[PDB]
Amino acid sequence: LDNGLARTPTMGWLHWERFMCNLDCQEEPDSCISEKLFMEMAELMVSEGWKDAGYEYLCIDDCWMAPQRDSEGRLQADPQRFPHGIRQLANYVHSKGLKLGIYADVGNKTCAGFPGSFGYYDIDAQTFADWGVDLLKFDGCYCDSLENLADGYKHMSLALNRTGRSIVYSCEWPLYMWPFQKPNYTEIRQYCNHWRNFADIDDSWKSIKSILDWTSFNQERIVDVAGPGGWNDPDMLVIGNFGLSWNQQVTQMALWAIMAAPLFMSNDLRHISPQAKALLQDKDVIAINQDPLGKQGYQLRQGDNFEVWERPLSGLAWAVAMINRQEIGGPRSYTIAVASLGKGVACNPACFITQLLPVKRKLGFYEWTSRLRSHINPTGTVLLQLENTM
Amino acid sequence: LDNGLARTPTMGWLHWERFMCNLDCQEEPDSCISEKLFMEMAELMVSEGWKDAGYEYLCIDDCWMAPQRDSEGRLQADPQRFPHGIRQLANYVHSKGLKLGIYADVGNKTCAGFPGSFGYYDIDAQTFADWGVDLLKFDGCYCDSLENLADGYKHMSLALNRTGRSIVYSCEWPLYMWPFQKPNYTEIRQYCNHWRNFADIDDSWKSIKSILDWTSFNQERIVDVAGPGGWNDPDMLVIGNFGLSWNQQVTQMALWAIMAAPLFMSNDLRHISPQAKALLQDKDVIAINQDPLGKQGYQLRQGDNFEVWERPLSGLAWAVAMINRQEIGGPRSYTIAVASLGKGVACNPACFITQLLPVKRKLGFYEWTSRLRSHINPTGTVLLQLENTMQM
Ligand SMILES: *[C@@H]1O[C@H](CO)[C@@H](O[C@@H]2O[C@H](CO)[C@@H](O[C@@H]3O[C@H](CO)[C@@H](O)[C@H](O[C@H]4O[C@H](CO)[C@@H](O)[C@H](O)[C@@H]4O)[C@@H]3O)[C@H](O)[C@H]2NC(C)=O)[C@H](O)[C@H]1NC(C)=O
Ligand SMILES: *[C@@H]1O[C@H](CO)[C@@H](O[C@@H]2O[C@H](CO)[C@@H](O[C@@H]3O[C@H](CO)[C@@H](O)[C@H](O[C@H]4O[C@H](CO)[C@@H](O)[C@H](O)[C@@H]4O)[C@@H]3O)[C@H](O)[C@H]2NC(C)=O)[C@H](O)[C@H]1NC(C)=O
Ligand SMILES: *[C@@H]1O[C@H](CO)[C@@H](O[C@@H]2O[C@H](CO)[C@@H](O)[C@H](O)[C@H]2NC(C)=O)[C@H](O)[C@H]1NC(C)=O
Ligand SMILES: *[C@@H]1O[C@H](CO)[C@@H](O[C@@H]2O[C@H](CO)[C@@H](O)[C@H](O)[C@H]2NC(C)=O)[C@H](O)[C@H]1NC(C)=O
Ligand SMILES: *[C@@H]1O[C@H](CO)[C@@H](O)[C@H](O)[C@H]1NC(C)=O
Ligand SMILES: *[C@@H]1O[C@H](CO)[C@@H](O)[C@H](O)[C@H]1NC(C)=O
Ligand SMILES: CN1[C@H](CO)[C@H](O)[C@H](O)[C@H]1CN
Ligand SMILES: CN1[C@H](CO)[C@H](O)[C@H](O)[C@H]1CN
Repeated sequence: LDNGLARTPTMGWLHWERFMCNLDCQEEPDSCISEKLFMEMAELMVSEGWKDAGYEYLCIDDCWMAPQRDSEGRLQADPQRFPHGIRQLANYVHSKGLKLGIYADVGNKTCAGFPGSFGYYDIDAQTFADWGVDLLKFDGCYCDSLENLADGYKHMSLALNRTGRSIVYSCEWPLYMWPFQKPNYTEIRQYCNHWRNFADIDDSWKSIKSILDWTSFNQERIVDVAGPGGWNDPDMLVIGNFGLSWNQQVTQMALWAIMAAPLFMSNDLRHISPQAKALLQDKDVIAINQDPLGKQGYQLRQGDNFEVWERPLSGLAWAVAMINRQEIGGPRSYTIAVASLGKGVACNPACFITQLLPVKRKLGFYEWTSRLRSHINPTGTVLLQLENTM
Repeated sequence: LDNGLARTPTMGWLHWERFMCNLDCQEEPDSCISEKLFMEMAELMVSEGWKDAGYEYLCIDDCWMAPQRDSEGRLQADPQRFPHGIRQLANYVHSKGLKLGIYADVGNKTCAGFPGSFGYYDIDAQTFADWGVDLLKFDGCYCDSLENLADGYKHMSLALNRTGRSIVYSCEWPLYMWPFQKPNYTEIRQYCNHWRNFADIDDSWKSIKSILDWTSFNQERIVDVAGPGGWNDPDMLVIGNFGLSWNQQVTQMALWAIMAAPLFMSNDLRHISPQAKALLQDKDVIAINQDPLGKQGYQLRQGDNFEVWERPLSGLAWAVAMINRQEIGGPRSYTIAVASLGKGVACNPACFITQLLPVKRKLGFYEWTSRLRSHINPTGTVLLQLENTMQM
């Protein structure tokens, strides 16, 4: 989408995975979907270094709406859980130097059963712009036809454009199209800043593996379409929650950098381990994700329960990730000719290699003839950056 | 097995899950099955508090053997990887105050292809006793008949007895019966100190869930068989390795305490996080596992992606574990009448409740009519101890 936005993958926080559709503010006041939750997250995004690391979009997912529209047919936030309204919340978020994302659905209802935007695309776009919204996530539930799905996603893209406000447009169009028809990613990129391809992530290693496997399976279709203004979205970062071991968290962070993925944390910034925070705020890895060239990486090799992915970066540099998919035993040795990396140019005639994950360590100079050996933890990833000696 | 051993579930360390059958000492010297690995592991078991917490048996699994027996038809350790021999290794381990476990197979070969014990049961038992072995894990590969399987397990039990040396006898008999016929656990208990029931664990939450679900599904068949001298073995602890989140590690530790499981760590004690170490050395949870009453716990309830397990303990106390099996979202609330716990006895007329996991905190006095409310992390467990009292 040529709206000047998402020139690098969008970074921020999104409530869905960790907080879901909790409406019980009476019994769960600190975890229900409320304006207080988002205010606390914005406060911590400033005070705990998230904004400085690049996480900029504080995003509301489903279940913010009142059950019905206003008299003029406009969406309204729930009067009890969002008593001051979205425009005020956006004002607060902006006062923190942050941007505010909101959620709507292309069909007749949101996935959780709240008002859909079908028949109100222009009204809803102008409402979001008036509120000061900076990002829209657009879900695909309750849509009776593929033609209505495509038409709705394109119409909402155009309506957002016509408001004149810069609004990042995040689409679930491919995900809801895939079971029925192969998506045309040239068109999707024309209308969306990033797009969800695969099933919702949850707090499990199984979900990480599924997302990676589906991405590599479909890489010939989706890798080349991604770039500044339009990204593949493999769904939220779940680092800092409950289901991932440390090495599985490392794998998610490294591979979301390789994939030029949007980095939307879905966690509780009020209760997050120092290790999870240091990983999520890892300047070198974020710099890979945010590389201005914006070329998505890909799986180079798979075999012997290992995977090798790589990503071309600005200025003759490359990122390389090695995943150990064997879920038994100890760290396993993997060796690869450096001439096989970066299409044969990364280390011709030599490259300096720096390991970034799981720990940062300079490995030294590797000649074009060299072989790189590493030991990779089960379900973990070794992430390296290769700099051509010029 | 009425040999005076395993009056509580055996505790120690077993190499299989973490180190497997790595024979490449040239390229993977820190991971290969060698006498130096076991010597260093024994040193750390002493120096890092493992022995003090109760982990006493340093156990060799498969792939310690030479490819053939010696001229006298006796098993030998690999001359390159175990040049000083099992007897010296046992002397070293004993000098550290620890006990040494070894591995053999009921059939013609071990599962990795090394010499089996069929036809040599008495020779092999007396060999292990001469070496100073204190525990034998007995695998079931390469056995042509169920009759040979059962006869071999019983025969090796008797041969170990005949040596006169106290040797804990760990059997895989039930697991190897399952494809053909349901096991008779009365017989197995008569011959074994503990027995593996289910597939090998690996370094994954999937494996933990599978073991728990198979145990609860089959609990009416196996729970009452367990007791002092004979335990169900749901396989090694994998806390301290790579595949389990903190909450999943908590779940394994809590539930292995509930199940009166042998506690055989399979990890690398040279590279273990302080959090994993504190969990594995948790004195209160180990005390639950080692409860002298020796009655295995069970699943009390399951539903809405929650599980409630409980275990009766000595002196009218109970351990209660609540598992959140929903793998999305945040900590979920669970409420239960304390009268529903511990068969209605734990809190009659009252109980003092102490949360032990994921953090230790006294919760207070609960009357028989009261309700306990807790929040459980996704894939995590809350473990509580209930102490019966009349005080309030
Ligand atoms: C509604 O849709 C229209 C059409 O799709 C869209 O207009 C487009 O806006 C983008 C960004 O604002 C334009 O791209 C710019 O083109 C100008 C040409 O003068 C360039 O100078 C810009 O360069 C930027 O990036 C440079 C590096 O590449 C930097 O030097 C610097 O940061 C510049 O800002 C940039 O390429 C695009 O040309 C127009 N297209 C048309 C047809 O007008 C508009 O933004 C949309 N409006 C909303 C509210 O979404
Ligand atoms: C070879 O096998 C034989 C039997 O097949 C086995 O001897 C049996 O087991 C133990 C040996 O320690 C005996 O049990 C003891 O019996 C006396 C009887 O008065 C009791 O006082 C003992 O009680 C103490 O120890 C118990 C722990 O086991 C506690 O429960 C108790 O509170 C006391 O502390 C104990 O029960 C058993 O009687 C014999 N049975 C026979 C001989 O028929 C022998 O040990 C095996 N040898 C080897 C080397 O394994
Ligand atoms: C996928 O969609 C794109 C855009 O909707 C199609 O590309 C356009 O094709 C028309 C002709 O049908 C050309 O006039 C445009 O110039 C093309 N646009 C771009 C940006 O190239 C493309 O044909 C579609 N592909 C399939 C297989 O349907
Ligand atoms: C180990 O192998 C030997 C040789 O095959 C087995 O002995 C055979 O046993 C089968 C039935 O069990 C008989 O039909 C053969 O006549 C036996 N052959 C010999 C040479 O004795 C032995 O049973 C095997 N042991 C185990 C535990 O499977
Ligand atoms: C919404 O419902 C109406 C009436 O049932 C239907 O005509 C319309 O196509 C629906 N819209 C979508 C996007 O499914
Ligand atoms: C199991 O074995 C024991 C000991 O041999 C025997 O007493 C019992 O009857 C057996 N049970 C069944 C069901 O065969
Ligand atoms: C079901 N919806 C949820 C909101 O209800 C999340 O936004 C999820 O991303 C989407 C399905 N892909
Ligand atoms: C395959 N053997 C392995 C030794 O080779 C482990 O001892 C495992 O316990 C058993 C299978 N249940």
